[PDB]
Amino acid sequence: TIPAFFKGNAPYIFAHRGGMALRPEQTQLAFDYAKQLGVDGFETDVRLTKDQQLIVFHDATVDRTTNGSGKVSAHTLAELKKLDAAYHFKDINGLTPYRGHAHTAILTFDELLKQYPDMYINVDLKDAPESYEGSIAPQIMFDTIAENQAFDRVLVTSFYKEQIVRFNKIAQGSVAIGASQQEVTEAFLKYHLLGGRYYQPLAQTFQMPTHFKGIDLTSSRFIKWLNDMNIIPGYYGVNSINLMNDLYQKGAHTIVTDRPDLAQQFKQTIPNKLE
Ligand SMILES: O=P([O-])(O)O
Repeated sequence: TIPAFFKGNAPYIFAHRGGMALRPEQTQLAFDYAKQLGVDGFETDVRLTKDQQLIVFHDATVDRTTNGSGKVSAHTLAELKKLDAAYHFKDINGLTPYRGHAHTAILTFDELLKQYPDMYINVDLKDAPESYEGSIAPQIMFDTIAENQAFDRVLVTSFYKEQIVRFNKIAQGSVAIGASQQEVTEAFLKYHLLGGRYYQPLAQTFQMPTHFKGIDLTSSRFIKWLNDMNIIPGYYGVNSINLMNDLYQKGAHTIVTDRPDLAQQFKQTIPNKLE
C-alpha cells in the first residue's frame, strides 16, 4: 500500500516552480527547459479556481505573474487561461522576452500530470484550511492524482499541517506526504523521552532551508539523525553544485533548486546505475 515514491539510490532534484530563475514560474516554458536541463521533477504549488479546478500557481492573486488582477478563487479557468503568465518575467536586460509568446499560459494540475508523465511532482497545497477553496482542494488533489494513476510519482505537502492531515485521510497513505513542522517537533520530543529507541512509524519528507536565521541546517549528524528517526530529509533553495554534492553525500534525498542547470551537471558526476 505504501507508495514507492523514492526509487534508486540518487536524490531527486526538483526545479523550483519549474525553475523560476530561468523561465517564467509555473509555465510550460519553465517545465520544458528544466526537463531538458535534466531535473528529476518539478516543485510546484496549486490553487483552486471558481470552477474548483486546481491550477499550477503560487500566489492567491494573479497580479504578480500575469497581466490580470484579482484572486484565483474569483476567476474561472477560462478567464485565467486568457492571461499571460509570463507578462512580468524580466531578464537582466530589463526586457520581458516571454510576454505575449507561446506556452506562457497557466496550467492546471491535471494537464501537468498528463503532459509530463515521467516527472516527479513535489506539490504544495497553498489554499488555507479555513478557506472554502482549502476545504475541497485535498479531495480534488487526490482525484486528479487518482485519475492519472500517478500515486507513486507525486509528493503532496503543505505549510499547514491540517492540509496534510486532510489529504492523508483521503489518500489512505497511498501518496507520499511531506512532514509538518509540528510532527517533527514532537518527533524530537519522543526521541529525548524514549531515547534513541524511537523512530517515526511512517516515513515522511521534511523539506528544510539550508539556513535559517544564521543557523546552518546541513549538519551531517542532523541529516543522519533525521534518517534514523525515519524522517526523509530534504532541502530547498540549493543553488550551487558543491552544496548539491554535499547534501547528496550526507544523506539528503530531495533537492529543490531555483537553478535547474546544475541538475545536469550533478547527474554527470553520479553513476547511471544508481537511478
Ligand atoms: O513553491 P514555494 O516557493 O512555496 O516553495
